[PDB]
Amino acid sequence: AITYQHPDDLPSGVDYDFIVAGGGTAGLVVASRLSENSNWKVLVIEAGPSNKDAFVTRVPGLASTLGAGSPIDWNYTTIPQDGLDGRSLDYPRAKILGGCSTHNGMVYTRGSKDDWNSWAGIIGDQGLGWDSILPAIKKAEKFTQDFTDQSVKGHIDPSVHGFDGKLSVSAAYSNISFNDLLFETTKELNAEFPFKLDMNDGKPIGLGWTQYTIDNHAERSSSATSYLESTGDNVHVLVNTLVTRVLSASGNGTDFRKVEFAVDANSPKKQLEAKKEVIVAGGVIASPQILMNSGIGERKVLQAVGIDTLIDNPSVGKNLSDQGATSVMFDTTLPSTDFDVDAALTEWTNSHTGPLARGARLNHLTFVRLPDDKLNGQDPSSGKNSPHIEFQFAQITPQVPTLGVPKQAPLPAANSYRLLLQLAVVNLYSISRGSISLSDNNPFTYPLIDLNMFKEDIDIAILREGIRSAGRMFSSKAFKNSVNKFVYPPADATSDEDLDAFLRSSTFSYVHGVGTLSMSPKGASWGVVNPDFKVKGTSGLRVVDASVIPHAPAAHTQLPVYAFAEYASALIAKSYN
Ligand SMILES: *Cc1cc2c(cc1C)N[C@]1(O)C(=O)NC(=O)N=C1N2C[C@H](O)[C@H](O)[C@H](O)COP(=O)(O)OP(=O)(O)OC[C@H]1O[C@@H](n2cnc3c(N)ncnc32)[C@H](O)[C@@H]1O
Ligand SMILES: *[C@@H]1O[C@H](CO)[C@@H](O[C@@H]2O[C@H](CO)[C@@H](O)[C@H](O)[C@H]2NC(C)=O)[C@H](O)[C@H]1NC(C)=O
Ligand SMILES: *[C@@H]1O[C@H](CO)[C@@H](O)[C@H](O)[C@H]1NC(C)=O
Repeated sequence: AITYQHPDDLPSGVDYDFIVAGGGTAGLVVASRLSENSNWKVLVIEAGPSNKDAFVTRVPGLASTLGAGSPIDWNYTTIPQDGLDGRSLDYPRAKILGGCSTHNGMVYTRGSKDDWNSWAGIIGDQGLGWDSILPAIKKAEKFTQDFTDQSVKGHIDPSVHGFDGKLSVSAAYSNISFNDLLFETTKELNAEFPFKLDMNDGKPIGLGWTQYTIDNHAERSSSATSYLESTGDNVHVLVNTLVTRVLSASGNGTDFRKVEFAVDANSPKKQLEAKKEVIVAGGVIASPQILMNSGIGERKVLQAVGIDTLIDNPSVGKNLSDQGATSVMFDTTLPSTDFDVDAALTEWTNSHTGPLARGARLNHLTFVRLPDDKLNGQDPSSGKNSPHIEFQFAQITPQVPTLGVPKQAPLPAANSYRLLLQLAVVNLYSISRGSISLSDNNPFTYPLIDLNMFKEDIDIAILREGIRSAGRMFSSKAFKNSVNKFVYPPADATSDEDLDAFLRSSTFSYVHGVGTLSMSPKGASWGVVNPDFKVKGTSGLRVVDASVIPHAPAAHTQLPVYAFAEYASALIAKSYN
C-alpha cells in the first residue's frame, strides 16, 4: 500500500472501486483482501496516523501503556452509568492505522463453538457456524515460534492452528513459579479449573496458556502489519482524515457509494465516489456515528440534532454488547513481575528479548463455567461449552496499580499485603445492552456512549460469583501461604451486598464491544445489516467490523472481528466474480 498523510497528497484521476472508512482491525482485512484483485483500486480513510514509526505500538509489553489517556487513544468516555454509582467509564479505543489491533493486549481467543453457532443461528448463515468457520480461521492464522524459539509443547494444540496465514500468533512465556502453582491447582480443583491445552479448540473452559498476536520477531502483529504491509500499490491509505458521512451517489437515492471526509472541523469537506461500494469499518463506536450523521438511524434521535432521516432504522447504535470486568487483588508472597521498564525497553530494542517481548506479565487465562445454581437468572452464555467468567491474570507487584482500578475505587490497605496478585475477573456474557447516540450533528463531536452497566441483576451477580470463584482458585492447596487473602475487595467484604458495593466502584469496561449495527436476517424486524454485510435499505454500502457481530463472545474480540472481516471479504469479492 501507499500511505498519504493528507488528502491533497492523493493522486489525481484515480477512481476507487472500494472505499473503506476506518483503517482498523476489520478495515485493513477488507482493504487488503479486496486488493488481491490487481484490477481493483482501494482507498482506506483512517482518522489516526500511520502505525509506521508508532514505536511504542510495536513493543508487546508496552501495550498496557496505550489505553485511556494515551497519545493514540480516542479518549471516549461514557455517559454517567447509573448502575455504577453514576461513574463515567473510559472506553479506550485506538485512533491509528490498524485500530484496536495496534493498541490491544494481543490476546488471541476465538470464543467457544457455541458463540459461533449462536451467531450462525441468529444471522441464519451456517457459514459462520463453528464447523464452517474454523477452517477459515486456521487459514487466516500464522502460528509461529516466538523469537527465542521457546518450546510451546503442552501449551497449545498445533492441531487447531494454521501456520501459513496472515495474522501471527505466538505463545512466549516467562518461567515463574506461578505457572506451576496454577497447573497444580488444576489437579486439585479439576472440576472447576481443569487444565485446557488449547482454549482455541472451541471449548475454552479451564486454565490455558495465553496466545498472542505477536510475531516471530517479538513485535506486535496488527492488521496493519499482517494484512496491509504486503499489499501492492492498488491500496491507497489516507491517514489523519475523518470520514464524516456516507452520501447517496444519485442524490435522492439510498445508493451510499459516496464518502465525505475532512482533516478537522475547520477544514473543507471533500468527497469521493466508490465505483462499487463503501465499506464502513469504524468499529463499534464510530460506525453507528457515521451512519447516524449520514441520515441512517432512529428518526427522532436524528431529528432532535438537526439531521434529515434518509433511512429510519431504530436499531442503529443499539444493542451494544460488551463485558463488565473488575480487578481483584490478593496478598501474595510470590516474586513480583515488575522490572525496570526503561532497562527492559533497551533490552527489547537491543535484542528483542526480555519481558517486553511478551504479551503479558503473567502467562495464562482461566475460563470458568458457573453451575446453574450460581446463576441468578437465566443462563446468559451461548451454551454448555461456554464460560461465564474469565480470569486474566495481570501481574504481581508490591505497588498498588492504577491500571484496572477506577478513579475513586478504594485501595487495599498498605499493611494488608506484601505483594499484590492482580487479575481481572470478566463477566463475558453481560446481558445489559448499551447504545451509541449523538450529542449533535458534528462528526467531530464524540458520540454518547452508554454501556447500560448492571441494568440487569444477573450481570453484577455473575461478577460476584466470579470473584468467589477466584477465591476458590487461590485457596487451593498449591497456593497455600503463597497467595493469601483478598485485599481488593477487602477480605471482610463477603456478602452479596458488600461485593455489590465494591463492584459498583470497581467495575470497568473490557472494551470488547460488538452489536451496534447488528447483523440480522434479511426481513428481520430489527438490526442494521443483512448477512451479506449490506446496510438494510441501501445499495453500495456495507459495514464490516465489530458493530455487526450480534453479541459479545466468551472471548476477547479481535479474532472474531478478523474472522468476520475475512468472511465479508470473501463474499464481497465473490459478488463481483
Ligand atoms: C483498545 C483495546 C482493545 C482490546 C484490548 C485492549 C485495548 C485497550 N485487548 C483485547 O482484549 C486483546 O487483548 N485481544 C482482543 O482480542 N481484543 C482486545 N481488544 C478489543 C479488540 O482490539 C477490538 O474489539 C477489535 O480490534 C475491534 O476492531 P474493529 O471493529 O475493526 O474496530 P477498530 O480496530 O477500532 O477500527 C476502527 C478504525 O476506525 C477508525 N475511525 C473511527 N472513526 C473514523 C472515521 N469517522 N473516519 C475514519 N476513521 C475512523 C479508527 O481510528 C480505527 O482505526
Ligand atoms: C436488539 O437485538 C434483539 C435481538 O437479539 C432484537 O430483539 C427482537 O426485537 C424484534 C422487534 O421488536 C422482535 O420481533 C424479536 O422477537 C426480538 N428478538 C429477540 C431474539 O429478542 C431487538 O429488536 C434489538 N433492538 C434494537 C433496538 O435493535
Ligand atoms: C487523548 O489524550 C491524550 C492525553 O492527554 C492526548 O495525548 C491525545 O492526543 C488524546 N487523543 C485525542 C484524539 O485527542
